[PDB]
Amino acid sequence: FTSKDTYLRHFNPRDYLEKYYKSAESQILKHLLENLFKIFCLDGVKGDLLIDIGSGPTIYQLLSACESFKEIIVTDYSDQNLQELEKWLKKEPEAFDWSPVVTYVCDLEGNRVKGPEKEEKLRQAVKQVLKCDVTQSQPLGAVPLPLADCLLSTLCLDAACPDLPTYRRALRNLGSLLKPGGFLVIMDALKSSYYMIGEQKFSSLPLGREAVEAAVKEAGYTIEWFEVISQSYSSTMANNEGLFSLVGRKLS
Ligand SMILES: Nc1ncnc2c1ncn2[C@@H]1O[C@H](CSCC[C@H](N)C(=O)O)[C@@H](O)[C@H]1O
Ligand SMILES: C[n+]1cccc(C(N)=O)c1
Repeated sequence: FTSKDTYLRHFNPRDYLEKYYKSAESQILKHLLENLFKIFCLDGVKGDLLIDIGSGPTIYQLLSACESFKEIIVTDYSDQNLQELEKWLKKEPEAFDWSPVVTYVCDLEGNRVKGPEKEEKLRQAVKQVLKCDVTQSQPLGAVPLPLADCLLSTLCLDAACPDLPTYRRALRNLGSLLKPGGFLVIMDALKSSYYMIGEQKFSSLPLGREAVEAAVKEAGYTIEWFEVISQSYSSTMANNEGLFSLVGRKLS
């Protein structure tokens, strides 16, 4: 199973963005964006602080979220990935072009702003960029942070967790960052055992709906929403059966 080490040496953040975020990849990103819209815009989910866990080099998962949460902390294990994110934050020439994705979100949200203004609201929202390891009982390190109103994690936990016990423990580690009554939002692959960035292979925990749901409940959360798309990534990308999106509340 892919080690943390392999992420630092061999996960190329720009290639990942080229592979997935420029087909099945399109159809899945469309669906994830519509779920995020639903969760952050239509549903309750609101607050002062959202912490995004395993952000990678991506910002798509934060586009509707910056409308509901004053402040966003982005986090990942790989500093190389956070640096790729930071290129976008700082509006650098070589930064990835999220404009097609941003426009789609603006569309979903009733065209009340244009892309530029939406991007400026996300850049304004992101307050800290920090290191994170979900396998650590203190995932963000030795210094305390304020407790979050929401924890967001997209396509991270299956890749971070080599087995079911570690998966449960990661949910409890992350819970320590969340205030009681805080929301846990997870989107991840279903029954996937690997994914690809070009020729480089990464492991995935092949988890099913029942296993995900039982694990989230055991870790001390209620499930408010669980939704499945049974769309696999392209044949050279992953062997997932589909993707899930769950919303949970930490117990009070
Ligand atoms: N132990 C760990 N703790 C936190 N993040 C980890 C981790 N192991 C791997 N990761 C990170 O998990 C991410 C998976 S790629 C997911 C990126 C993004 N959230 C998206 O939705 O596309 C990578 O950025 C990788 O560095
Ligand atoms: C980061 N990522 C992207 C696509 C699929 C997977 C997976 N866990 O199968 C992970």
